[PDB]
Amino acid sequence: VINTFDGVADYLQTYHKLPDNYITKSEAQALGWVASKGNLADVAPGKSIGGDIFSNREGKLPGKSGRTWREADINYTSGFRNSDRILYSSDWLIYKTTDHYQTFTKIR
Repeated sequence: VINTFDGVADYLQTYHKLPDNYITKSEAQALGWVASKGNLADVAPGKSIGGDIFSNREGKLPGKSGRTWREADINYTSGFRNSDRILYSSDWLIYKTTDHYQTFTKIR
């Protein structure tokens, strides 16, 4: 299962899409994911949330015309989601956060 910062960052930049273990918030919800129950690994075994558009309303990540940002959970295996996310742009810039979107650092 590819869910580490280096593994997913290297997959995105080579394959230009997330690996097969990622499903969106909406897709997980439809499968029965209930965030306050921390049951993602029960209803969608082996999957992590990812692929959703990240608004970047706050302007923390660098903006550019035509640039859209998406997010994916990293280091997830079971229980409640954690605070680790990879942020990737349509032009393939890659950032990480480990503090639940408070701060980001570039990783590619």
